[PDB]
Amino acid sequence: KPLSWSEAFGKGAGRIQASTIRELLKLTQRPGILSFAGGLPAPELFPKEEAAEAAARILREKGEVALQYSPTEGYAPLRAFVAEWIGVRPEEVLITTGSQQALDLVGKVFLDEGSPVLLEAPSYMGAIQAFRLQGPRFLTVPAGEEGPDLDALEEVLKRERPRFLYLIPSFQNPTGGLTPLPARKRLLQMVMERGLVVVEDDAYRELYFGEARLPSLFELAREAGYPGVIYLGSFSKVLSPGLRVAFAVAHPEALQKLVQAKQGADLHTPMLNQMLVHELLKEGFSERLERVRRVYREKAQAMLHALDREVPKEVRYTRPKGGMFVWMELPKGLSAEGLFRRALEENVAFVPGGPFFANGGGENTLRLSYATLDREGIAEGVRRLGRALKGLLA
Amino acid sequence: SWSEAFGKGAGRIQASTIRELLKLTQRPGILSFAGGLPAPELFPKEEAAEAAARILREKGEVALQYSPTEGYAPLRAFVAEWIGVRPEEVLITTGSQQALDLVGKVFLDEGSPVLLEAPSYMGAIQAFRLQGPRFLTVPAGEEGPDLDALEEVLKRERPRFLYLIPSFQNPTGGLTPLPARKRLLQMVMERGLVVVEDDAYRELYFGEARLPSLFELAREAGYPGVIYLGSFSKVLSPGLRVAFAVAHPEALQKLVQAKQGADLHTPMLNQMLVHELLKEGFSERLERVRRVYREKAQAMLHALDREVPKEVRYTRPKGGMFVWMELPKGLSAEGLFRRALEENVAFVPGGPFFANGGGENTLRLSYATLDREGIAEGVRRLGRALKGLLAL
Ligand SMILES: *Cc1c(COP(=O)(O)O)cnc(C)c1O
Ligand SMILES: *Cc1c(COP(=O)(O)O)cnc(C)c1O
Repeated sequence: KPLSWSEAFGKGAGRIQASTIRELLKLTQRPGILSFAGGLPAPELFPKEEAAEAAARILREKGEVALQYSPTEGYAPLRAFVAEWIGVRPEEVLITTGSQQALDLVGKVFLDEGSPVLLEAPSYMGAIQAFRLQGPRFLTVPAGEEGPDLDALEEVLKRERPRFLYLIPSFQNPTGGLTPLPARKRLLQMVMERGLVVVEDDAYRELYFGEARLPSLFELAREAGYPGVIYLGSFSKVLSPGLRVAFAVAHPEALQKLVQAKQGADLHTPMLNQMLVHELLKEGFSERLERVRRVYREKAQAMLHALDREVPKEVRYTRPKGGMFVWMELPKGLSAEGLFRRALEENVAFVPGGPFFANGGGENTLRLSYATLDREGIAEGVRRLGRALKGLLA
Repeated sequence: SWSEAFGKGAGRIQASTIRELLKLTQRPGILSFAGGLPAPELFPKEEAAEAAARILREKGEVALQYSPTEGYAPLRAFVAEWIGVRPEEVLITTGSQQALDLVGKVFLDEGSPVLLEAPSYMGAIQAFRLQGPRFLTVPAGEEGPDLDALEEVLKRERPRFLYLIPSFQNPTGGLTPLPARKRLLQMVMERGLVVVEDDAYRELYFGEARLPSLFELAREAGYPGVIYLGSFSKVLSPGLRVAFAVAHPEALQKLVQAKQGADLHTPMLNQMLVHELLKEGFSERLERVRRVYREKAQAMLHALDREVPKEVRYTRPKGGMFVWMELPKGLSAEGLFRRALEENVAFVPGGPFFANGGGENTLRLSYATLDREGIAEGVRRLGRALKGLLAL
């Protein structure tokens, strides 16, 4: 008899529909529409010219390596560089095809159908999507400008032992929250206090607007002796998101598992991409970082000064200290889906908060990104938003 | 703490003969017949350095910026043109290795029955195993999968899908003749079954004509149950990790949705580079490889007919890049692996190629990396180690 795909599929097929966060992210990007949706890094920072140069030099001088199957752990020097950067040995670094893959790997080796997974609400759609594929039970705690609610977390931890906690300490997506050094130390003790695994996504490590970067769960934990933290770093927010080159740092025991999972995922991360990324960070990484901080800091200050003028104070909006997000909250009882369609009529866009909630929620919240627009688009965008934002209040 | 923290999937991934025993086949001076690496001589060094340098310069903003999962439109159209289908039916992945990971994730649940030959591509076993399926294997030979043993399985079991490599299967090199394909398709259409067709070796036939693909016989028949997998790893570069999946629209979406959770999208730099290199004289490039493997394969068999004892058999591949050897039952290929080192030569023991164990008296031989002398020299050392084993 005929083929009914809908039933030919397995269970996982239904745990990744992703059909509403696609139709809604599509309605935008039309004619003259300024958008604050999507997390596309600032394009002007892409190092074209020297990427072109490094790529040719690489393919021409070592083409029989960049084009040949390569080790799964990753390109040797790249690993050395990441180790020397983070502060660990090469054998503790696994190059991945973006943090998105590492997330997927993490889920494959840690989650089982029904398993307990702890993360924040809201959180990164990437982790949610990847994890959801393993049909776990999502345990959550709300997150605010001071990071995750550590108390709420204590009562959830005493009631159940989650396979691991997925945190985003530095400038969490989508709130843009920052977890203070104190909270981080408390959160570390709660973890060592129960031998729990912590997955630290530090994609925005270097996007701190302040005069310095607060240490990480990985650092704090490593300088204690505890190896239950898995550090996930990426180059998608400092170099290029398209190259798809990231890494995962962890204790050998777990590392081993990720490597074998990785292998079955795509054999290995493209070699060119790995060598390319290296040939750009071995030269002036410090000033490159320095150069990116200023760019986002600038767009941030601009995003805020415009929000303060056009946005009535009946609605709250975070004040980002790093990263590329502004988490907005409409008064209770009001919807973002409504604000969204009101906004499109004013030719502006954002992402309703809903999809950032593992178990659903944030019906009155929404995320705003300011990393892809101009100090004029930013401003022109906020004018329109707050305009529609004003048309919804009634 | 750690082991008491993982999950079922962590046990279905123990990478043994892949990232453990492959370090011994590396030392000082030992010719290796292990590992299926494509010939490096075919790699377009200068043409790629030019295309790449130009992509980063002229259109580097789309090359380095996040891209919609599916893939560089021009590459999908090119692939669509090549395979004989449309751009919307094509999905670009990070190597076929991924498509096998995306299929496992979409059709398999713990317990799910999957059918694939025994032996078959380790990559596929690995990709699937992670799901906890139940493997139904059918013996594979010079003519392909044992269709009788197969119909005898379709009469009891109903696999979520059948995984087959009709053209120069890894590791045997067997080639399924058109009639056998016609039969096989007749069997899955009669039962509305899914078939994942892996054509990594589509273009590597030493003859002068490629055989109709299961995707081709099917599309022509009207049946949409085939998911055609294709790669660029054996005809351009394996390290670029650029491949594709051609399937029915409704099955493609789920694969697309699965891919985003995997790596978001395939590096766009790589996709554009591949397209840049193939919009020009593809046919000639294909003939150059067809020649090199044909050329290396003839040298491989010759060295074998001149060195291997008669009490041991090996396949005579009509395409591909492998030669599958089988010692007389009872004799270990893993033991041989020890007398092979004494002789400074190596190969891949067959065990890992059997989804459900067994066949420990067989092993795979790859030659694509060696050249005329390595072939002859290695087959001479392998031929010697064999005499040792046949020396009781
Ligand atoms: C942008 C982002 C990443 C980067 O993902 P990649 O797959 O490495 O490109 C990872 N985590 C978070 C929270 C992000 O916002
Ligand atoms: C080489 C090969 C592939 C190609 O895998 P990639 O991920 O594209 O490098 C797929 N299937 C088989 C049987 C192969 O031998």
